[PDB]
Amino acid sequence: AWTPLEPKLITRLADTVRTKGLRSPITMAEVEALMSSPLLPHDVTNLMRVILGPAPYALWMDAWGVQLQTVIAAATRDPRHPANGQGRGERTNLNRLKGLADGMVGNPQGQAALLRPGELVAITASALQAFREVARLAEPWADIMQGPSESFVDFANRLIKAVEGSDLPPSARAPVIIDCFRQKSQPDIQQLIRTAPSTLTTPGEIIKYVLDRQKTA
Amino acid sequence: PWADIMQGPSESFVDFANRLIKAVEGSDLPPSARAPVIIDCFRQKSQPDIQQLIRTAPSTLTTPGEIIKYVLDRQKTA
Amino acid sequence: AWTPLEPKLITRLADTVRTKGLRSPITMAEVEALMSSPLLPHDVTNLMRVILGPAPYALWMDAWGVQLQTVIAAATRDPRHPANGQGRGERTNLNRLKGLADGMVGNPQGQAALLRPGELVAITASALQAFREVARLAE
Amino acid sequence: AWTPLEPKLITRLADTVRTKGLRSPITMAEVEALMSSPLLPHDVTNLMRVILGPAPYALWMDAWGVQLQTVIAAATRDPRHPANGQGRGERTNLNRLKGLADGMVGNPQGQAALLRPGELVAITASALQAFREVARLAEPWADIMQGPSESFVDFANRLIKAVEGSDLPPSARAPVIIDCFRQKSQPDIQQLIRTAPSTLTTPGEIIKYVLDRQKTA
Amino acid sequence: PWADIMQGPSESFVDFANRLIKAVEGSDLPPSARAPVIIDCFRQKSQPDIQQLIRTAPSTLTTPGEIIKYVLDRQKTA
Amino acid sequence: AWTPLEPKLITRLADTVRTKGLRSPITMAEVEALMSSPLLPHDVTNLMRVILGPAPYALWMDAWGVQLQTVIAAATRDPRHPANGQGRGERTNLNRLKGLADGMVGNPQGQAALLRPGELVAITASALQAFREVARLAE
Amino acid sequence: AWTPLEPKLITRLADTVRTKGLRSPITMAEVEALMSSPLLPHDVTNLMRVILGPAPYALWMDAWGVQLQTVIAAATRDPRHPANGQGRGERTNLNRLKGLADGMVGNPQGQAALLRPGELVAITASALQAFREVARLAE
Amino acid sequence: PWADIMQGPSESFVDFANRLIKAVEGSDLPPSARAPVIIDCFRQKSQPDIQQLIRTAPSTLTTPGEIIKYVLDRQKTA
Amino acid sequence: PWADIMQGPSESFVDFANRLIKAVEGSDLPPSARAPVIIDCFRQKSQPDIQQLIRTAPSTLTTPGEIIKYVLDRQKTA
Amino acid sequence: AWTPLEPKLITRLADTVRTKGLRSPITMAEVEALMSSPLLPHDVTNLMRVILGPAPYALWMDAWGVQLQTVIAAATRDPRHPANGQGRGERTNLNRLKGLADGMVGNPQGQAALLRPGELVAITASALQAFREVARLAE
Repeated sequence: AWTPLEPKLITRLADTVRTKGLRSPITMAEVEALMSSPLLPHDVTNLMRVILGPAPYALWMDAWGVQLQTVIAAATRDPRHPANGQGRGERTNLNRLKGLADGMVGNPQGQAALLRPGELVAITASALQAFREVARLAEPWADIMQGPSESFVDFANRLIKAVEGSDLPPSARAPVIIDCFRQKSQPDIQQLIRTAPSTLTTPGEIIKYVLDRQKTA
Repeated sequence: PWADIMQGPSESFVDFANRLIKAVEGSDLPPSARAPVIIDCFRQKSQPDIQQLIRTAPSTLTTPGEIIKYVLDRQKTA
Repeated sequence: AWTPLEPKLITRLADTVRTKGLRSPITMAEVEALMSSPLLPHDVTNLMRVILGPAPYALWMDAWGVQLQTVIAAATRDPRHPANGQGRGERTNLNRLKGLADGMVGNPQGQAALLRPGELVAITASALQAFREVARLAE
Repeated sequence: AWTPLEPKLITRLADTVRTKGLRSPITMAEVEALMSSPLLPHDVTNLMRVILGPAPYALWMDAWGVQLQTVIAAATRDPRHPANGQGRGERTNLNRLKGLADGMVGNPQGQAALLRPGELVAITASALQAFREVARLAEPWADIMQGPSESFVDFANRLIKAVEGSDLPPSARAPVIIDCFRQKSQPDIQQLIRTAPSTLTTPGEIIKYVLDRQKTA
Repeated sequence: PWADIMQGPSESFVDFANRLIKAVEGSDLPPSARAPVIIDCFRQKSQPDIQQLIRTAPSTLTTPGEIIKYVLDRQKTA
Repeated sequence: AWTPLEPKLITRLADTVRTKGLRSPITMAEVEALMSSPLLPHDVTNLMRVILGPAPYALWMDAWGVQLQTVIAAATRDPRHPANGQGRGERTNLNRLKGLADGMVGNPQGQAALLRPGELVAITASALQAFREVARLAE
Repeated sequence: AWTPLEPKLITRLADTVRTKGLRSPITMAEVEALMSSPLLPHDVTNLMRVILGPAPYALWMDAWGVQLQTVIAAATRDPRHPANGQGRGERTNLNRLKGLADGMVGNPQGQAALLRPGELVAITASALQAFREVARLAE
Repeated sequence: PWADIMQGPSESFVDFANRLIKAVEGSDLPPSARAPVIIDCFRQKSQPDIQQLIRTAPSTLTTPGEIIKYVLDRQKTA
Repeated sequence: PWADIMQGPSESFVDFANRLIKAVEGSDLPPSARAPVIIDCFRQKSQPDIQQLIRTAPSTLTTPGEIIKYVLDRQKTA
Repeated sequence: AWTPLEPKLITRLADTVRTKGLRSPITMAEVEALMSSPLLPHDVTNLMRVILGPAPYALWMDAWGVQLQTVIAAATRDPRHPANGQGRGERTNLNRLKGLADGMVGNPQGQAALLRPGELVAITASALQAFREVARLAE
């Protein structure tokens, strides 16, 4: 049986997106919260219709379609998908994922009837990744300098934000953050990091060391 | 009225796109005529800097979302 | 069955951390409040992702790992840990504590399935101590 | 039968290292040339003794030992090493790799007698990697800017050199080079790359595009 | 003479293109050598503002008509 | 059996490229000279690594890949390629042309073992055309 | 048998284009009038050479080529084109449409001999659409 | 003579290390006494900036190569 | 009174350390509270040059003797 | 039975340290003289408290602890230490060396009761080496 999401939660989430934006960590946390139970295509579609403006909604429809197509390629590449079945008669078409299949168009009850839980979780993960893409797209790390009057934790926050919310691969963020701590972060902290008797091999360790030995002023 | 919407000299592009898509979808057009109208309004409105930016697109943009993404990528930061 | 924490409480706690800071006694009391029931690694990880900024979150990940490693050393020093079992097949690896073990990565339901209550309370106490360390370090 | 390397080639390589340095691509090519046939520990040891100074030679001995230890760990992790055998009596100890085993100390003929070809190629690859490490160590990418009067190919050469000869993982060099082309490379070329009707997803493609559409001056 | 044609400081681009195409097609060149010559004369004549405008073309222009269209689109209105 | 090119000739060619440039007819003649015998992917790759700077080397890798792809399209368009065989089991993949196939990665001896002479001459002609393109592009 | 268009009509049409412009409805009506019978590539090419200036003629050649390419794509998408035949030996190449095929280059008589009526009407419609595009573009 | 080698005020550290290792290895010392002597000469020669740099080493350096690497990492670029 | 002891502008560091340790050990504090107090008084007294010298210690100093040794090593000779 | 050192000798040694310094060979000879019989931790501690100033005394406490720790590492590396015994129940902890063990804190009589002669000579040699280190460090 299908139960709709509360319009109160949806209104609060819409106002959160309206004030904080699409990319704030609080907004992504709220979306993850409302993305907890596996949603039917109807639910996610209406949710994005309400919380997103028209142009971000178009972008999100595009990105969701692309991610679902990648999922269906992986599904035809492995007959053991939690959305698939063992025989060929359970293969999942994009009409069934986007809610366009027979007995599902516009009807959430029938949708909830025919859909699999693996189908639901795959749709949900696809929608979350698409939301992340559109949020990163709607709104430069190598131009970030620590201002003469700025503290170090603010500079580290800004730099880690801009590096993690960028187009780098996940395996290239830590070395870039370290080498940006070393070359940015005006020459007092540069020399403080340079003359480190220990070898610092993690942004957290560098931050801890600098916070310990920083010039109180 | 959708056909009277222009991108202001100081207005950003996402605000203009929001306003235009709102006015086009909340109008008397058939559902199958909204995307072409939105595209052709992006091309003829949206003051001549973005007009030339869309004109000189090495790829063919056939969707309002794709046009918005392209313009947001290559827009003149100011 | 896993139940998420209210985003309203999380938003209020995030604004508390934003205005009062990390070290105020009211903030530590609020964290102790939201640290009442034993949380799964997913819950604590997302909570610290939301309430803490990027750099304090990195520091907190480091400190949480160190405290969990101390816990696992004490666990291999005593086979009667409430996270351990009697036989060697119940020994708890750090992949199971950090939520990285098999059947747990990204899935909170499976996490809640395989985890022990002693595991949960140890993870929770470790996260609280790590939060205290990072708060004392940030300012 | 052991044949020594020509002292003429060794003298030419030593003078190459003396004039060009340790890190020049011509020097690494020459080392790869003299590292073509599998060398015995005696050969590589004397070669590095002659071409390298005292302090780089100490560093190289350290690095060679570390790399050989990694090799021996991989060897005890796989009994099918081309240096190992099938039974336990053919397991290769570090005394046999460094030439310290019985019947090998100071004698290159006996060395060549008892050593395996897999042993020789493993020693050689280890020595090459150690040379690379020491060369990278003996002599910052995020501080590189394109000067007001500098051409773009010189800036690209300098940047790619500093990025590839750094501590980044191999899978993080291309995105960093691209994002440094975009944020460095003074605002004329910045706007030239920004207004690219096509999406450039490779440093070579960016270089080609900029060289085509650059302002001749 | 086609190789002596320059775009004057005050002359528009369509007049320069007309004059150049006229002088190139009404000359002693083979028919298969007119288009490359017209293109390379657009690129080297046509005073440095339009020279840089053609140089920084994100697309590759391989026809005099395409070059004329591009320049007419992105020209500095004055 | 694989024999490397002389580092003396390579050093002289590198200094020629350094003083005369990439596009001089003397430089192209010298490259044609050192491009006389069919080279293995290892040889051409190291040669271009040594004689070319970093950015021209990136451009040359791109151009070489494109030309090899054109060659492989012509090869799938004609089963009588001197690199191909008569049956389908001798069809030449780009991993075998770029030296990335199995038994070839980093090993020039195995490379010389498995490669065909038609493969070698096709790789060599492709590399020469790519060098010409990059030289025309750099200046 | 090929019959040329009257130079009197062509002179009147050229003066019409000279005074009224390319986009006036009277000019388009006159072009439709002189575009009544299916013309051979020679006829349309010379007509546009005479009535259009040099730069509009270049633009028109471009547009005509593009429209003919769209026509040939539709033709390879449907073997029942009035320019095509049933077998593969009657497929119409762009050299035959632009008048560049064998036995047609510069000779209008041979052109009229080998061309199909469907070919002629397709060429004519393509030229008319190209003229419309160039007229909309010039002013 | 190894015991008379000092790092000049303008000399770099790699040149000083080269000269010192040369003079120590080409001397009358036993082979088992060269490394400790090289280390203790790095510590007492090598003008007081590098002396303090080696003194305040959070790790214990027990090899001339390790000392050279540490000093090259944390040296005052000038 | 130990909590009123400051390092004078012209006073050396060993004299200040002697005076401070004397006043702290000859006071009413418990024996288990003297070392932390001496350390935290070294850190907050001992005028800002030595304060920054102790602050930027790559190693963690957990004893008055270790702090004294470190400061005596890296002190500004004047 | 514990017998204290003469305050006259201690006063003379303190004045020697005051006039000649810590590093003079006469001062080291005098210390070796008063370091002849194996002293209990109480004796050496009070002796260094009296003859050394506050800062040298702190340095000496540090150095003495480090040297005693090296001694205890050598002791756990060899069960035949003259301070150790044969069974594991005679292993000597640092609380017993520094005089901090049970029945020894502040009481020299009980100290002399429970301590071994090997313990005493090890403590004495450690204290002498620590004095040498501090003397070399102070000036």
